Amino acid sequence: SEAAHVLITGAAGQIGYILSHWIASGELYGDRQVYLHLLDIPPAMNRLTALTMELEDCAFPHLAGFVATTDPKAAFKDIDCAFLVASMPLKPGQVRADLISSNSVIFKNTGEYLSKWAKPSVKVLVIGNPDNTNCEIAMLHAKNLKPENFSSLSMLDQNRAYYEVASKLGVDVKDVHDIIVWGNHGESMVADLTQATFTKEGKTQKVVDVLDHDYVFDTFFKKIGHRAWDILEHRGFTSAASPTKAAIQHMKAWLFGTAPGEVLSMGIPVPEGNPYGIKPGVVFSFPCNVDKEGKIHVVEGFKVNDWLREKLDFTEKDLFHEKEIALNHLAQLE
Amino acid sequence: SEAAHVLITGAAGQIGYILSHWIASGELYGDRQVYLHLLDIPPAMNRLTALTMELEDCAFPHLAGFVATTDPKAAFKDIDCAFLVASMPLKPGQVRADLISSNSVIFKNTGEYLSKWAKPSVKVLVIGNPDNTNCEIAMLHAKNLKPENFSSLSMLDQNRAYYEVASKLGVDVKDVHDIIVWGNHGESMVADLTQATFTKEGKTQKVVDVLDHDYVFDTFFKKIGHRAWDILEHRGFTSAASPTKAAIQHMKAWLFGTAPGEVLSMGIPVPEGNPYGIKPGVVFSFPCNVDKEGKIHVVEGFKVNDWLREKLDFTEKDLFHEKEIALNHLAQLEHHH
Repeated sequence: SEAAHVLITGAAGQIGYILSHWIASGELYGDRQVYLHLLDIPPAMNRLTALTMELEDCAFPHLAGFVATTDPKAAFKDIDCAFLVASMPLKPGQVRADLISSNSVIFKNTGEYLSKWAKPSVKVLVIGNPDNTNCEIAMLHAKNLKPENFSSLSMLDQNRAYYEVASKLGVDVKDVHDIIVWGNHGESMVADLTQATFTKEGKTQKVVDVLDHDYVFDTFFKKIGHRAWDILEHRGFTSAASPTKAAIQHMKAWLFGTAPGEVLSMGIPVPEGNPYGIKPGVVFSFPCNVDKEGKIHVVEGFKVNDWLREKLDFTEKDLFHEKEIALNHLAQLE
Repeated sequence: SEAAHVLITGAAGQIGYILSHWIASGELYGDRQVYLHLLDIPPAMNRLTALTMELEDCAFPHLAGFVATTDPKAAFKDIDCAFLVASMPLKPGQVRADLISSNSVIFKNTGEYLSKWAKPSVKVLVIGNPDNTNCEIAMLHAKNLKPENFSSLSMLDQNRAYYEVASKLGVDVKDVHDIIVWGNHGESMVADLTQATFTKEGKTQKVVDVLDHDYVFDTFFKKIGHRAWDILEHRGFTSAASPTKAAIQHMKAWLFGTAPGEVLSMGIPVPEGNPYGIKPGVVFSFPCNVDKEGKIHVVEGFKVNDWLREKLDFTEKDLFHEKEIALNHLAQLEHHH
């Protein structure tokens, strides 16, 4: 088999460091070799060199080679998949509208690089914040690609929710089922427990029937909402290993398909005729599975109660608003 | 199966951070669950809490549980294997003798903790430097354990050597064979290419019959000998992902066996019957394989030419000297009490 070419942007950063090694260890593509494309910006070149030296020093049998560069063409040329980790951070005194705007330029350019140089089959996983909107913008500016080529990462939030709920219930994570993260990141993200069940002492029950209302519809979302901050406070730096784990998990599912019964939250271009009443035109986290051909599908059969309907409508509205901010910013530049 | 209990010392550091996640992901023990004992010192506990929050946030199916602690009993109780990453760093102005000395105390204490609380079957992989001597000291002070419970990590150096030689020859690492790292770490380490073969375009040859003498017996060791320093130069911090990869690799081989034809350099208590003329009484890197029962064996049949004999003898002498320094330091402290 020919090596799979895998792009990681922001490669010199903490996520890039772990992600590149984990992929080079064989965990993503199985027996197939990987050829890493490692992109970062000019001031990061020494850290990038250091990364390459440690990759070399692992003598990884799955590593066919690597590009380590500041050059977009070399980074994007003939790639099979991409982890778009890099993004513009919020600068002091800026608000979310600024974050969306500054990143819209980056992701327009990235969409252009993808279309121009990547394989038409490239699977692009958008991680850098604001991910849903960055993904929409890249897709809109990738002329020779299609919606199937794009998704955004919501699995970190899903995994956080599963551990929180399992710990609250005093059961194993494997014994909790059908927790879903819908919509956007940020304030409007829907951490949905209304489908969720758990097993214990031979009984399967709904989480919402056992846990306190005050926990489910207040305390729980605050915990999920402040988790990253809490880690930053303790660590001195933002999360790295846990988003990396989720990123590989998402991409591996996207490459080979999901397991029987598995439901993975994934941000995708909204499918026309999805069963949950979401309007096409944004990238929206849905409960998904992936078939053996590597195609993502929204999982059918979940229920939308009044609470969930309102939450879904609110995050939908939020996504269309972010998109309008991004596109208006780009249009003003034109 | 009951979960395997795995100790990582210095767990809040970068190695512990990556190692804990890699192990929790299922890479070490396969389908079996793991329970992580994560030991560090009080000032590091907030960083350790951050680590455990990230472990939680991975929702790892293989992770049965964990304890983050500063307490030796909680850390060592009933463990199945240990990654001894923590060590005392070199202080400004110190020389290697002082590094050996400061660590002798730590590793005496650690050997005592292992003997007191770990399972009799515990596999202890010593990583923190100076690792061969730290390993010998821990073993000497682990009264209820045996030489078979202890080894030290030389696979980072082996992996460096494979990549360097493969790149020099313009082949893949899989097409190079029988590179060995013998003896101690530090200046006396023996990066041996005299056994090595490589296959290129269906032709198999000895590496030393193709590469220049100047490369093999000068340039090559200079690159391998200074590599750690060069990554610190570029990274601003010591290596982390690469020793972690080597550590998992060593422990996984030690637990479940090596593959056909596979030869892994491993620091082990010198076996009395070894075929390479090394004296018992230190921990020495040898070319090893591991059987399906998890027993390490020195690989027989390698050749010791005059060059290699001299290198082996020098690193042997070096190891006995480090041991003397460590035991003397401990003795002087006891005397002072």
